[PDB]
Amino acid sequence: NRDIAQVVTENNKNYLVLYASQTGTAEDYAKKFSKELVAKFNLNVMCADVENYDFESLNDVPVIVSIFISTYGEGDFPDGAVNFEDFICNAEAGALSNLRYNMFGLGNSTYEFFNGAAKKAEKHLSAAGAIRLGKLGEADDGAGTTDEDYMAWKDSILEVLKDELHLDEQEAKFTSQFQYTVLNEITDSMSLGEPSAHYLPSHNRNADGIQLGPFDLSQPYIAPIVKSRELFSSNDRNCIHSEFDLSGSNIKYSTGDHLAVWPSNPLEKVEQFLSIFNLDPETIFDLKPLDPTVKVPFPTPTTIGAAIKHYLEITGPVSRQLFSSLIQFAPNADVKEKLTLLSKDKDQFAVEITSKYFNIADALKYLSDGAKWDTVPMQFLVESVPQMTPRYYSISSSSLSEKQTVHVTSIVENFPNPELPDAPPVVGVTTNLLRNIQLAQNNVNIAETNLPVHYDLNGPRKLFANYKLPVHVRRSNFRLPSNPSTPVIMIGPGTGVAPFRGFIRERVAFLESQKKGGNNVSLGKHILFYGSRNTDDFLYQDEWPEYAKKLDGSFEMVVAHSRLPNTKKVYVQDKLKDYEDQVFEMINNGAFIYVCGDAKGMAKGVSTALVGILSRGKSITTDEATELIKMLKTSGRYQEDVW
Ligand SMILES: Cc1cc2nc3c(=O)[nH]c(=O)nc-3n(C[C@H](O)[C@H](O)[C@H](O)COP(=O)(O)OP(=O)(O)OC[C@H]3O[C@@H](n4cnc5c(N)ncnc54)[C@H](O)[C@@H]3O)c2cc1C
Ligand SMILES: Cc1cc2nc3c(=O)[nH]c(=O)nc-3n(C[C@H](O)[C@H](O)[C@H](O)COP(=O)(O)O)c2cc1C
Repeated sequence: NRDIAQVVTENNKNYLVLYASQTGTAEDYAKKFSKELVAKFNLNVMCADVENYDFESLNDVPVIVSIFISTYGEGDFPDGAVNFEDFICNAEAGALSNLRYNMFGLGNSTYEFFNGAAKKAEKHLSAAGAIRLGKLGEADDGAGTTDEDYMAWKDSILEVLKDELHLDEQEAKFTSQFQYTVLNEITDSMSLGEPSAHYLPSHNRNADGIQLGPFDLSQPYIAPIVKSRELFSSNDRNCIHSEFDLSGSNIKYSTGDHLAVWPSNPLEKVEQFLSIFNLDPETIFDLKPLDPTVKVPFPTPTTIGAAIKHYLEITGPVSRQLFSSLIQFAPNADVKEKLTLLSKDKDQFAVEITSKYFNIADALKYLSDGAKWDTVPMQFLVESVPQMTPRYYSISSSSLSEKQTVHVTSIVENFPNPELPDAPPVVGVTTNLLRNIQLAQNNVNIAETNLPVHYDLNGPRKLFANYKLPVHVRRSNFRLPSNPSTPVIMIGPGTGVAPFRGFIRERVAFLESQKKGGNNVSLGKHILFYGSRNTDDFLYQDEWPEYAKKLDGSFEMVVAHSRLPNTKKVYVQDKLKDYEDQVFEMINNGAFIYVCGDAKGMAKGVSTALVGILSRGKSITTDEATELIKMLKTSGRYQEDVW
């Protein structure tokens, strides 16, 4: 049932691929690899989520295993794949003696513990007596080489497995794990885009009561945005403040948690995709698993349009592996040839597709000069194109003062193609989707706005009506000290200020209560290092002076602006060296350090910064201080909510 060694044997699998992914990236490649392992060897491969099974019987596995794991927290395994982490990190000496495995670890060198998950996992496996086969792969999203790094590790391991297994090669060739059987009569027992398959007509009374049941990746709660405003005084850039209403359900979130927003690709894009392949969005269809191991991607049956709009991540960078897997369905002989050369030349792919920021469709239109690919099966796509993942946003509202509502401040990703000037702006999906709503919620003449794409605000069967979207809440560790007296140091550049908006709202709804009688019992010094380009992207500028008051002399916000006219750039990490002594004191007083935001280089920087502050302050070596910081990160006094 949920037993590994048992599942593999009963199904006669001769190769087990395991993935421990959080945002589908590892699941994505784990699949590219597993599929290509049947593409050249036709091995019956079981590509499973290291989260659905139980690994007690791991050692009893009779095949060789591929592990695709990503890194989180501080060398942490993706959540809901902790069992695996425990087991592995626990199995004693020679406890996996029979295991033959090879591994690929996705990570981002801009965080400490680069590829820590997989580094650790292979440290234990070793000690557990298992035998690693090829070299240990490290994808580095930091430098944006993930894909090209996978390609490399891939080639290698493919060679190695060829030997170990004495496998004969063959020409590549796609094999569906399902049974694609077109249909005719759209039933209500099927899906038109409903996220989870519980939101099916044949399944809750539209006008019902307080929705229950655990809501999450498997079952998201359709919630309504009850408020939305723009946050930037800018002309180009824009950032949306959204207020979802979760009262209709029993979702109790904490301050510091995250919100997972399930999108639906742009309309201009879903179209560009259906076109190049010459697909009929209406084509109803269904997917039958060819065995208890293959799990159905999404709710089925369904129409092709719904799957391209609600199920398939069509937008985004193109994997060079997807080109190599297309030769089979080339449109014409001249294509099949270029598709090949490209699928083989690291550089040429960059040059002709990657550096130009094409999307699957954009890319293939390019190669064929508009020549349609009526040869690509849908089954192919449903297994060859990544599933759409919800995007996580730091919760900007306080649970204490906004228990029922969830705030989400999300900067819109939407920049000009740096290569093809005449080309459409590189847009993110969930961000603009929120904007289209925000714009439409307020009654703005979108036609006059600079919006880049347009979304089906109605949804499945007007399931998204009243500006709703699928959502759930991820419980995090990002928490404000227990003792309302402990000191607090917050560092959140731009977007990353969100967790501190909560922190303050929260620390205010509190001091408020204590004032309403209970006798306000002190309140530690809270410092917030914010930072943005200028005064047009200054998040919630208007709000801080208000909080500053209710907080007494306990609050203090230091600001830093980078893009400020005639002024030397300045980051929040700079203001730290500026305010070092005060910082150093707050720390010596037990303060808590919170670093949130997008750490392109903000994690290491801010870290290096606090190490500078400490080394200097304690008058010790730079390595010593560094250690000191690591000890805090380990204790929990230095928390990071960076992406
Ligand atoms: C724990 C966590 C917390 C977060 N908290 C916040 C928060 O509080 N606020 C916030 O604003 N964000 C936050 N994020 C980031 C957020 O989840 C998304 O990354 C962001 O909203 C981008 O969403 P999207 O839907 O536009 O992305 P996507 O559509 O996945 O796009 C990502 C980027 O790729 C570009 N792109 C699209 N297609 C291509 C292509 N073919 N080739 C190359 N580039 C392409 C886009 O234009 C965009 O810049 C957080 C992330 C995590 C993991
Ligand atoms: C919140 C967050 C924390 C991360 N922490 C680390 C880290 O400590 N070390 C590392 O090498 N990569 C880290 N990464 C990067 C991921 O390993 C990398 O982007 C990978 O592609 C994620 O794959 P997944 O989406 O399949 O999990 C982090 C990413 C996020 C979003």
